Amino acid sequence: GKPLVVTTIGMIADAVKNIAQGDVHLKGLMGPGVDPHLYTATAGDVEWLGNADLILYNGLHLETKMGEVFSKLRGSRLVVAVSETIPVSQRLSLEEAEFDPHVWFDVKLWSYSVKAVYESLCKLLPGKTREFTQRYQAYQQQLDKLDAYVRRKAQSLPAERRVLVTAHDAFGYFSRAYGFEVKGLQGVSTASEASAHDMQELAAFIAQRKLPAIFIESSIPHKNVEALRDAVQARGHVVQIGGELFSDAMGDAGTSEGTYVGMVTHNIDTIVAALAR
Repeated sequence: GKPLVVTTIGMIADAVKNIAQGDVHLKGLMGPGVDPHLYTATAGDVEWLGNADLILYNGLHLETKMGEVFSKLRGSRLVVAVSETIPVSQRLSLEEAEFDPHVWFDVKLWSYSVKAVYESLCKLLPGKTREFTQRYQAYQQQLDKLDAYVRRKAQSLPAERRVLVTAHDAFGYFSRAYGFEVKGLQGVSTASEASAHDMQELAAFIAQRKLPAIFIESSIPHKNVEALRDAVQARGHVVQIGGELFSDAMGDAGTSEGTYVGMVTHNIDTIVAALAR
């Protein structure tokens, strides 16, 4: 029977689906509304993993709480942190201590991680190199159009309006790639809430710059941004939750949002939409 590939964040699973297609049995460990940061492999999870022939994960310390489980299952099977194949050079850092793991927001730099997925699948199923290659190229072409679109789209938004404030610091590369003044109620990690002082500042910041909209996120308790929204309100500005954005998690399987391409299309759409005019 076909080999078991097991991935964490849906983004990888998407790359797998497009490349391996039905040539593998795929299990997306982290689904919609799932925060990889504070995610733990449940009983079933660590088991699916236990039988996986190929394990795929971000790297760049995204899935913070999986190191033990991985470093452990590594060596016994194929374990690959797809994104750590990004020339460190291109990975944004945080206080030089951290490495922004949200690289799937720079479509052009995500081609690396997708490349990793593709090449892992080939390593897993050598005989499937031809079909995993051509499909791959295709899927990349989709990425390319996607990166293009997100830039075009971003361009549709006057530089000043490109100030995006979201649930957590998960769009650094998005900012660096398509030019957006980004800010997040939570840091690059949700393993630390936002200090009252922090929300306060952000609230006024949004009220000072008068942001037409701030955004929620599928993987982080909305209760936090809506609170910022009120703090902004209590500051003389009614900011709209310009839409729910996909940070670390994708939409539901079977939906256009449930794919990298669509997930990101939803993002830029929702954002610029909620930010222009």
